[PDB]
Amino acid sequence: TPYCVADYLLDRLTDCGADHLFGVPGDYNLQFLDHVIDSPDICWVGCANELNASYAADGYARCKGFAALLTTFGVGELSAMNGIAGSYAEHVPVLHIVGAPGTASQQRGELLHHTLGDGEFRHFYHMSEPITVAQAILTEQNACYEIDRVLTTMLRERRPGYLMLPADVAKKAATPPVNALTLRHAHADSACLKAFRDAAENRLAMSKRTALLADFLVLRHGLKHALQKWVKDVPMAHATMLMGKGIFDERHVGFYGTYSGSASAGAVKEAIEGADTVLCIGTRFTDTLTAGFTHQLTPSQTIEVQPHASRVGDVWFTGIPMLQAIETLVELCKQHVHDTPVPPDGSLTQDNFWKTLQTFIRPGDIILADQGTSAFGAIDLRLPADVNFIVQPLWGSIGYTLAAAFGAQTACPNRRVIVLTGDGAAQLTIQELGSMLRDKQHPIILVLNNEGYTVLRAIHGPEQRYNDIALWNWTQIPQALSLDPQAQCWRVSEAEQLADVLEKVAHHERLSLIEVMLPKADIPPLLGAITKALEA
Amino acid sequence: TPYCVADYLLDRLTDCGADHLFGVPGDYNLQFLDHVIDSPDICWVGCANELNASYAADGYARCKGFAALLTTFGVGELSAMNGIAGSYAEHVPVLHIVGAPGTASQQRGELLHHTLGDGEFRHFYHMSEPITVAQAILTEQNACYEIDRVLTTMLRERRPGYLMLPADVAKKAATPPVNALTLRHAHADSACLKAFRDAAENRLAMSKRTALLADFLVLRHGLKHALQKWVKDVPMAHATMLMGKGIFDERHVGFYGTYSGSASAGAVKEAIEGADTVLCIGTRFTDTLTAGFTHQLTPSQTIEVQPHASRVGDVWFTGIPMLQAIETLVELCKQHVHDTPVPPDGSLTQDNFWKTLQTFIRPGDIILADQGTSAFGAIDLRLPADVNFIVQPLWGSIGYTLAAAFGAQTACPNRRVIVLTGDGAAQLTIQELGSMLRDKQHPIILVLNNEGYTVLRAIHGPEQRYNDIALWNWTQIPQALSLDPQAQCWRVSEAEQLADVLEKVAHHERLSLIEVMLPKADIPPLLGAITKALEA
Ligand SMILES: Cc1ncc(C[n+]2csc(CCOP(=O)(O)OP(=O)(O)O)c2C)c(N)n1
Ligand SMILES: Cc1ncc(C[n+]2csc(CCOP(=O)(O)OP(=O)(O)O)c2C)c(N)n1
Ligand SMILES: O=C(O)C(=O)Cc1c[nH]c2ccccc12
Ligand SMILES: O=C(O)C(=O)Cc1c[nH]c2ccccc12
Ligand SMILES: [Mg+2]
Ligand SMILES: [Mg+2]
Repeated sequence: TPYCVADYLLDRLTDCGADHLFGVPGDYNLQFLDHVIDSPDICWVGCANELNASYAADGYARCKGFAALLTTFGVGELSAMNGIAGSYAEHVPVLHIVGAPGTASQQRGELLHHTLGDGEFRHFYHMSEPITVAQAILTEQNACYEIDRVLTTMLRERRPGYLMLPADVAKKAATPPVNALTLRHAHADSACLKAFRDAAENRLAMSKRTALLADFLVLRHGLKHALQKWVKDVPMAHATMLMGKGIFDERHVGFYGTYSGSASAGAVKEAIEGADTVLCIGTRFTDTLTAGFTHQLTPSQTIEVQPHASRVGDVWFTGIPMLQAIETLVELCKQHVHDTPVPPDGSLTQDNFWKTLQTFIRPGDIILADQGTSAFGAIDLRLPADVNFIVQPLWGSIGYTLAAAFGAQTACPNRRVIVLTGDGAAQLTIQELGSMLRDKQHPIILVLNNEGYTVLRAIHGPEQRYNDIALWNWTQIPQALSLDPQAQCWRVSEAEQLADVLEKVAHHERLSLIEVMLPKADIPPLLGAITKALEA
Repeated sequence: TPYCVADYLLDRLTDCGADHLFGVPGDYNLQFLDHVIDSPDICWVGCANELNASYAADGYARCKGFAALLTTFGVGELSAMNGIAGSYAEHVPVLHIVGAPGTASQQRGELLHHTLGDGEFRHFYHMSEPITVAQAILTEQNACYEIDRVLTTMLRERRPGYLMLPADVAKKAATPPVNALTLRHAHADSACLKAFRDAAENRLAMSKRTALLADFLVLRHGLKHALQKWVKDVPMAHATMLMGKGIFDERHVGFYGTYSGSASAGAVKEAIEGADTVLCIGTRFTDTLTAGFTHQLTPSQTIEVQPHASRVGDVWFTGIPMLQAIETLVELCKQHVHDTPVPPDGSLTQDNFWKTLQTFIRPGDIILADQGTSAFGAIDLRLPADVNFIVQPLWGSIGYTLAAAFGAQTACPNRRVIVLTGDGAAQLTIQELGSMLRDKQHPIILVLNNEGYTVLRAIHGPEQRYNDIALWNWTQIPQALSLDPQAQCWRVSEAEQLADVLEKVAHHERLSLIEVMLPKADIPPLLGAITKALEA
């Protein structure tokens, strides 16, 4: 077992922050998996299918800052395509390792299984190009620096990368590196940074009331602490949108609720849109986040900070790291921001469900909500400190959270994980619940059983049968997907019953599945505003 | 409800032979679905996820000759990518309809859900190019002739196509066509056909013993009856490989078993490889079908017929439709081939399981077997007449069989469907069993419970943990995935119990799930040869 390319990749992978590798084995990657098994630093996590594995890697990376997925050539990697695309869309650094047939077999154009039967072995590599920031076909002549290049780009951009690893290349001799892979964040040219500072210094100097709006890019680039410390040292009205929920302790002074354009609470609209200067840090104004692009923020009103560039008014300042821009604005806020913000039921409904959940969440919780009434209602939760709130409203692939929850719980075995998934969404990835049980995880899984696609019903055709789903027996799924599930399941239709059940499962001694019975047409306030925006 | 592009596409869909549309709804395709519901010729079949829907469409198309899949932009289509790729690899005409945001939204580059957040709306269209024979983005200016062009190419090549249908385009006015879309077989240039005929006649005229080897391209191009009548009117030794199993009644004189290269039975090797002239009709010598490319057939020994070209010896004759080449060979064979063939246990093992299943299969069965010991053991079944045998050994995506069975049963509600899936494979697509139960299907599902991936164990690392799977409670899955399942499940560990249970379920009164307990290391004969070939 001499040190080889397979070991080098695992060594670099652990340097980047991944301690687990998710995926599904295949004959093209079994020999690589031996090194995964033998490594003391990386733990193999076999998944029930590749799509769920890619979702789990995404959720893992939202907890540890990095993740890796292993699939087999062809059938495996294409199954994971939707997961990698979601990671690219929402800036999640997931490494996709594809175990591939040996280079000799590829060069001969053999009619191998998991190919299109044409002797071409690069179709799927090229198909992955639009959803990765970097990719490589590893060869005996390039392996170690292509591994380092792809991973470094992933770290810089916080987006997926792709490595094709032929079985023969994986065994090629390598040398253990003396230096661990690190990025060492870059610095702007001092004249460019000064130009941004001077324009920002001027703009803040004439600001009467300043507000701060931060979102998911600060989460991806490890700037959560900086934004939290920013608002302590300089108290001002601040919010996030749905994607960036969890950046701020929502109990803190100056927070009035999540910003969702015209669907925001009145206090939030006045806090953010009513300020004459709004600092937008890592924001992307998507249709869902803005309730149909109904946000009212003008270029003159805003200073915007993006990963490699920042904007003051109509002028863009490129080549400025987002951390350096933030550090620059903090200084300036200290110098120019003065203000002090001066701040149960019977039958289950959306309204009393989220109110009941509000009393249940605690600091340290990991909360995942799927597209549907789950995410659109969870936006109204007031998150306490140290909450990781995982939602995917830009890509918006239902089924993500259940599988992502398995990844997040794997990343954080000592934290309480709350899974809010609709009944429709959970069907898409249900087999990963078996993975949860096999690994003895204890998440609190709340299935919003409104018997179908309620969000689709509210958009169009409420009585149309294509908005119906097969009706599952949710509380019996754990006993079907495990020979001995240590799980406790309830079906609840009353709020007091839900509150009592939430008390029982508070300390997550066992996996809990709560089937929440909700009306077919019952709607959270944000989605009602969203549906109203879609008319004309 | 004026006739529009949505109605035109559905009308063309029925012309091609599809009575159902599989998929998963999304906001970008809800208005199109209204026309599917309202259509008297197309039945909407909602699936549990897009990957399964694409597998079901594939299995449907293998029964009706054509199928259609509907997904939503981005999250839907990328989930189905592995299914469409398998359809391309194995030449299955599945039409992928992608409901997309309106053209106005696309041209402004809006930050819409199900995008990468860059305003680009053609990423996924291009990513689908390598796995389709034709694709189009439908516009107001091209819709109806682009629909007809894509479908015609799909019919010509028997391979998937792709249509992007913006919601606004779907509502554009159209006119019902007077004439149904038809292919109208092409004809070879008569001099080109004559040249092939002269070369084939010379070769066959000095053939002492002639044999016929046919495979899956005969199935896809609707030539199963022609091949059957061929060997009836002209008795000779004949076989198929694994992909094309089901072309011939295997009880008939001249059939000695499936051909698998050096893994073939001794009589099969002598019947096919022992002939001085072998007619290879629609054959692709993949690694699995030939047990590691160990087939012994020389160019001078063979005459080969492919969809658009045929070969005699070392000379290729291009531009000849495969139907015309076969008709030429049939005439020549009637003249020049001077031939006449003239011909329970205790504990469950692979050996007695397949012998027990042999006594159970009947004419008219649809049999599906997944990659693993299932497909590799089913190759030894002696199929009676009128059996549709569905296997995917070129693409080889596990999980395909369970979902494709749902599609095949949908296509043929009056036929008995037998599903042979491993425990590993069924985990990948288990939620489609819920679709089976919702639609009151009565397949016979045999789950080969060997507690892990034994095919991978045979290949490499028998005791390695990556070859293990989560252990499910298979007989309890139907009652978890349906509120009132019409099903009966059994668990069997002895050959007599299996035969007894197969006795009970004979007439598919209800959905049957038989959990077959088999040893971890037990291997069917074909897979033993394959692993031996791997040692190279
Ligand atoms: C992979 C994928 N397929 C399809 C969709 C389209 N879609 C978005 S929301 C939704 C329905 C949500 O259903 P459910 O999870 O039951 O939520 P709720 O009823 O609370 O709205 C669908 C089908 C999607 N987002 N992702
Ligand atoms: C989508 C996909 N992922 C992974 C593989 C790799 N693969 C091929 S066969 C196999 C194991 C088959 O397991 P099972 O279905 O239990 O069959 P067995 O050999 O145990 O009967 C695997 C993982 C594949 N073919 N397709
Ligand atoms: O992991 C993979 O590559 C597989 O799908 C396993 C497999 C399915 N069919 C085969 C034929 C020969 C070798 C491996 C496989
Ligand atoms: O079916 C679809 O298109 C969906 O993905 C549902 C959905 C999730 N988030 C949304 C935001 C606006 C409109 C639809 C959706
Ligand atoms: Mg629902
Ligand atoms: Mg198995």
